[PDB]
Amino acid sequence: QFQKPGDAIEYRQSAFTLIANHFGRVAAMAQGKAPFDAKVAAENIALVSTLSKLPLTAFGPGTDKGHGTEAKPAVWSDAAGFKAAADKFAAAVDKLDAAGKTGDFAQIKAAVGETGGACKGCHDKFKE
Amino acid sequence: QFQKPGDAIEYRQSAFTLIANHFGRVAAMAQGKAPFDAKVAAENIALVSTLSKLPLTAFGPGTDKGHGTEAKPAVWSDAAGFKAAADKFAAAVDKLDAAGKTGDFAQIKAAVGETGGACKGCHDKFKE
Ligand code: HEC
Ligand code: HEC
Repeated sequence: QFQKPGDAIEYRQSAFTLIANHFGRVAAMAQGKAPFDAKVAAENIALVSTLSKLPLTAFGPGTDKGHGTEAKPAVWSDAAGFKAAADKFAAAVDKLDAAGKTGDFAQIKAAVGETGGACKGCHDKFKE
Repeated sequence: QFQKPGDAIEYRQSAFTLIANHFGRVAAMAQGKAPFDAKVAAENIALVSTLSKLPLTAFGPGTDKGHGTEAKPAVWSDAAGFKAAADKFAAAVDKLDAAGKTGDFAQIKAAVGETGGACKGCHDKFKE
């Protein structure tokens, strides 16, 4: 779906930006920085879940260069490591999605922690 | 929630990028440039619909300068005009959503044309 490799880069960056913004709204409630509203949390979680399925589809062959990319070469040269990182994130987001549907603060908070750990674990190995 | 103007600008840009990509996938089918797959068209339409509701929430006061923005000052000095352009888009996206639900190629093609017109109409007045 990307005509030029720059397109894949801008797409994945864009998806990550939207994920970070909506995930951050949920995290703010989990951290007690904003009052908890289960409906609003659920809406933001649903968006995170939808968006989470997008960026990791945009690291195809030849999408490694330029356009302000912060993807490390290891994304392509340690593809197994990158896939493990992606799968850990998908598993955490599944739990987050389930938590959003229950409206249980504790379950949401636990899943925010797991999800955030997956963001960081991938970035440590694969993002500048 | 945007902490600084840069955050609003990056968010809206990011959402428009994702919108353009998924909309373009549908458009390619409608224009007779790719085979028609109604399920895939519906999935991309549903994403467009979800996404369409995001960027126009990120043009608050003071988000008019810097950070690579291409928003024209008229976004804020003709707020009613910008809102009219946004509402025209939203109405077109409603029709695109309806078309995704039916799977009707002709209805999808009509809605792609209308939606595209709404992108262009807003850009002509409000985007550098
Ligand atoms: C690997 C499996 C990742 C997971 C899981 C998450 N992110 Fe990440 N992210 C990853 C890479 C390789 C990059 C660089 C993309 C590029 O081509 O430049 C990023 C980038 C981001 C960004 C910056 C986007 C930009 O500046 O344009 C953000 C804000 C971001 N990622 C956030 C983020 C969050 C909140 C995550 C968990 C919910 C997350 N990412 C997971 C790789 C991976
Ligand atoms: C006004 C009501 C708009 C409608 C409807 C659409 N877009 Fe637009 N778009 C608009 C503005 C004011 C801007 C500039 C945003 C900024 O702060 O820079 C944009 C930008 C884009 C972009 C570029 C994004 C980037 O990465 O910088 C794209 C790709 C884009 N818009 C596409 C697009 C499509 C496909 C639309 C219809 C489906 C559409 N936009 C509607 C204003 C408006």
